[PDB]
Amino acid sequence: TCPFYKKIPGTGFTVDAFQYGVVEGCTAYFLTHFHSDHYAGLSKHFTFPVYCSEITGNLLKNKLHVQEQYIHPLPLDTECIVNGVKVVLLDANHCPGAVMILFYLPNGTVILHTGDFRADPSMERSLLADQKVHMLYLDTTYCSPEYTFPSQQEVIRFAINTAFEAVTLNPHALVVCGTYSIGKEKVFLAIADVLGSKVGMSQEKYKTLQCLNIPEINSLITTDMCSSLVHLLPMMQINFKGLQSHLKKCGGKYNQILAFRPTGWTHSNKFTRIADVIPQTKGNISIYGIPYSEHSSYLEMKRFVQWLKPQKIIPTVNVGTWKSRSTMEKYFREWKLEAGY
Ligand code: NI
Repeated sequence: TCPFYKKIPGTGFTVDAFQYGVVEGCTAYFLTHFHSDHYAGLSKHFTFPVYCSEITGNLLKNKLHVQEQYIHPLPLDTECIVNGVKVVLLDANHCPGAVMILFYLPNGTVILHTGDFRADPSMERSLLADQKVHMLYLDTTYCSPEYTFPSQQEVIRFAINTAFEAVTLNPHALVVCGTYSIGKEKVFLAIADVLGSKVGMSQEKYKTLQCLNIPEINSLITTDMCSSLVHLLPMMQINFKGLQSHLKKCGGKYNQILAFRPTGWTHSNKFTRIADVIPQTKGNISIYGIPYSEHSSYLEMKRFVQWLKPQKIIPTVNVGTWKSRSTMEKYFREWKLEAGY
């Protein structure tokens, strides 16, 4: 059964609710982004209307084989009418094609559902600037002050400088980057750009990337592993055994691997600056964990919410435990008292 925090009151609508069967009274299913915990349940046999971004709709059709007649792509930043209700899709600053959804209820209530997002001050000048929001369905992934991490720009600066130094010292070094979903494409694209290479990857991952409307993509990626010195592998293979095995397959072209694991937050963030990050090394293999986040830090979340001043907040992440729920409710009240709404 579909939980209450995936239902939009006063509508026929659900958000990211595809794993519950036919939801009673749902006339349109929204999908915020193509991440498996959110799309869980979709396939070529789905026969209800799905509303989403153009990019999410390319992935639905090509990767999950959802039939074209049930995919309803909407442009961003544009007022649209869906089953009698005005909606707008906004960029969520998460993975490619990820949106927030503004719903204008027939009774005058305005609801924002963030999906998954990384809050940014640039959002304070979207179509959100122009009216009041009553209810906020909020991505609370890192809703605690211990969650700190650097900007995405600082993390990419580290990665590009680290890769360029290594390969210039040793032209026979291979760079490998881990992946298990869409998102974080800048990590491997920025490294391949500084090295003058395309990124080599499997047919299945190449297919996924070709659905993303990234400019000049045919210029940046390839399935010819032999022509590339930046390789993508599944995240599960980014360990000493997995990388040793990959190095064997390269036919003595390379004698060293430098590998990156883009994670979210890890506890080494509470002690170390990005500048000071060091790898794990074994022999000719080094592995860097880099804190490239596509979710709001605590401070970014707090700033967004204090700017928006919602009347009610409904968390969509960490909702399974009473300790988590109580923690989050405490911070929401602090924020409200400090800002005065
Ligand atoms: Ni996500």
